Amino acid sequence: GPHMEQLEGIMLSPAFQEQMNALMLDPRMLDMMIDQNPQLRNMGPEARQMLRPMFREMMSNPESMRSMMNMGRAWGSKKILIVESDTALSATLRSALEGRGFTVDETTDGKGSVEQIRRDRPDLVVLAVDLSAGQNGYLICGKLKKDDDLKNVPIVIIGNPDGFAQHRKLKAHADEYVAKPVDADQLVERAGALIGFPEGNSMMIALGVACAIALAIAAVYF
Amino acid sequence: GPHMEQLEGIMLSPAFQEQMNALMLDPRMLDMMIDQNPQLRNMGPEARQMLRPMFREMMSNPESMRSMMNMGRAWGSKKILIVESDTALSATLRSALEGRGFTVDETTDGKGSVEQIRRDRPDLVVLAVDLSAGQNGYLICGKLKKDDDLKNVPIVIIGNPDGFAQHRKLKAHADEYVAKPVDADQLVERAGALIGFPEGNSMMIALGVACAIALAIAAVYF
Repeated sequence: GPHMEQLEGIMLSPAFQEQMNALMLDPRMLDMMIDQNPQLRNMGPEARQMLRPMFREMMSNPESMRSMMNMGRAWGSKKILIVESDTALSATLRSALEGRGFTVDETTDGKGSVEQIRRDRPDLVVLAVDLSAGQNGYLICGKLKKDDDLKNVPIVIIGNPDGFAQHRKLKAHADEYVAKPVDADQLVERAGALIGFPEGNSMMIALGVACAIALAIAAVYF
Repeated sequence: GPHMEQLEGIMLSPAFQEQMNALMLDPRMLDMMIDQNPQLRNMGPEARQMLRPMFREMMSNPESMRSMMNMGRAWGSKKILIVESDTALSATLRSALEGRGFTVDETTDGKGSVEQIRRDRPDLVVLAVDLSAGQNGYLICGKLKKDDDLKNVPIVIIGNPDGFAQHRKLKAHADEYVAKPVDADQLVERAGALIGFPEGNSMMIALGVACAIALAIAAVYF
């Protein structure tokens, strides 16, 4: 899933260690951030005094940070469904999205796509205009945007741009439009704009769990 | 500095809240992550029982996460010095780097750039081959890579690629070479590969502070 190697690199880089050293050298900074949180502001002076020792221990072995980054990577996986009858293009787009950290499913079957989306509930749909067996990405897109359960699912249409402007003005329109021939990396960036990029989503979950842990300990012990 | 707007978007997104809901629904997963950390494994059942309540409180108002992300943004700035005599090019590259979140300084004075780097200790140097007053980026790069204090400062040379191959084989070589005319955006990503991207660095600091806080509280109370 998410590609955290560079982020793991940062955690071990000299610069990260020096920057955290600097940030915690004057405790006014951290005391202020701590005191912004009503639930943490009663943290006593003994605990604040252990902030620098605990960071030093943390950097000699940052299992705490690595533990939570791993949790986030595991739950920060977002899923993209590609509805595209051009198998070769669908496979190329899947590997690029997978190469960015996304989980990707694929289907040739325009007619079954709407109910498949309902069943599997992907985080984003890449939907080609020109599909097999007389199905059409514009038609499929109109069905999804008319459905109250599925209308908030982001759809990126890929296809001949001839019809984009007119389809965009419809009340049931796609969330984005990407012209064919599609350059996979551009598509990757558009998916990351609509939903998260996997590494940022993983760090957000890692931080959320770390905060929840600190708040739960505080709640019981202050 | 760092541009957190997408990251702040994620934290307020419905998907992030649902993913966090799912993650804490079965506490086996969270218990395992907690128990990986010797300093946290003795967290009592009362505190573990407050994990979902505190998370719910977190999502009603995520001041904890916001205050840590803001701390990280404030200390996640990394500084790039551009040594380039072409003022128009230096300005364009600076604004592209600043647009991605880096702090950027500029100079046309190659003669004094070595000592300026020593004084200011930037995290990365963009160094043009062709400079004014008979200075040369290859020569400057050789001075820096022979200096024990500054030889670990990453240098991205920009210029005529004619001399890249030969300079690369020298013992005092640059860390990266980018041909002129420079595509600013790819220069940006080369800087992000050598040092962090600012948003990832900021999230790393935010997670580090969160973990240090949780570990210090735990150290004092269990």
